[PDB]
Amino acid sequence: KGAVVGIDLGTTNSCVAVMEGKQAKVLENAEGARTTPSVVAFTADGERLVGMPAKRQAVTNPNNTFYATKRLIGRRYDDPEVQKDIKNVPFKIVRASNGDAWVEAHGKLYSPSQIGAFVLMKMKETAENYLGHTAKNAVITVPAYFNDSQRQATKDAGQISGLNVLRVINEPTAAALAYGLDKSEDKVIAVYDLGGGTFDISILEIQKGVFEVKSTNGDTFLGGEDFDQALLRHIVKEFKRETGVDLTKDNMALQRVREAAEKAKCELSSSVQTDINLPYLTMDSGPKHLNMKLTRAQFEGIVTDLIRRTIAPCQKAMQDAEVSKSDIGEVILVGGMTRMPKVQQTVQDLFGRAPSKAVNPDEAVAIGAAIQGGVLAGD
Ligand SMILES: C#CCNc1ncnc2c1ncn2[C@H]1O[C@H](COP(=O)(O)OP(=O)(O)O)[C@@H](O)[C@H]1O
Ligand SMILES: [Mg+2]
Repeated sequence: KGAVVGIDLGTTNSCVAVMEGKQAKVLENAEGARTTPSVVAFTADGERLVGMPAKRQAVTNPNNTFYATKRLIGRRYDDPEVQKDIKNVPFKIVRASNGDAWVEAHGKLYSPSQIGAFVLMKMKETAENYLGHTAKNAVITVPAYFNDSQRQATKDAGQISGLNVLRVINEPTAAALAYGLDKSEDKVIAVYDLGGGTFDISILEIQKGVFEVKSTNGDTFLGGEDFDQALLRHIVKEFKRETGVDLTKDNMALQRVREAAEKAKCELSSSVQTDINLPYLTMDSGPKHLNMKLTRAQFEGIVTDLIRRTIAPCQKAMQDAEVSKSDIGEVILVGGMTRMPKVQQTVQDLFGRAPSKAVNPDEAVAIGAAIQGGVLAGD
């Protein structure tokens, strides 16, 4: 019947694709972007913002901007992960009536499934533009370590947006599907997944097309957003030095700096030097214009410990898989952050092999979701 959309409901960003003919097609939203920030915010008047609009005010509206709620979905408030999330995020996380971990803004409570549903709502609108009719059936990916309550709460997010979630599949298997590993006779796979919010490493074994997850590790609090924050703190400090003006108390300026830091980071994936240029950042004797040259080497030095924190979970995951570098047939990169050359060289060093880059790492999981969806559609 109707095509089945595949949605990567991501910690930081989300992506939707659908089978068109013999290949999956990634769909772009109304803003022209092929991914959508998994961000939901409520302004002082109570209007709701989703995606890029919410992201663009995250720093000036920290109390009422929900982000990385995938860290809460399907979790009890007393889960140590939730308590760790409370220490790391500024919006209010609260204990629901059933002891579940919920969020709160302006006196109103929301479950993480409701926040996810708002994101999925947007994913659905994006898909329906392309399809020309209502999207009924959905395949949504989840991390391999998600337990039953976390899978169920992701399905319920889908239902809230009107989607019949025909199946939930693990993100590293979805990515492997995007790479055609579905027909592998005997092959061990490493899936290195550095997203905007979280880091995952998974060791998969494929035998006659059967996927087994042999080990899982990572750091739920290591993502590209931390690379951006570390570049922000370095910018704030160099500014306080050259000008004597301290930006930390200036959320309007910090929002500009966070935007600049993420832009600069991404340019350095492709060139060795980039310019941070923020005219009239502060009007402190007169205006002060921020203008810094940032090199790849400097940025690599600023984020060194962040990249290195991916090494020990990977070695741990090979130990738990009773696998060695030699036994790993292929390493696949997932997440935007793996676009960074130093990250790719760190992956190379870990697994003794050039990682595969054949599939856009931002989009591989959504693509695999769509492939699974086409299978379910019989096509
Ligand atoms: C070549 C080149 C330049 N291209 C890039 N260079 C560095 N970073 C990039 C990036 N294009 C996206 N990014 C992102 O990586 C994180 C989100 O990735 P993500 O997988 O979608 O997040 P989630 O899975 O958690 O939802 C986020 O920091 C953002 O900079
Ligand atoms: Mg990712």
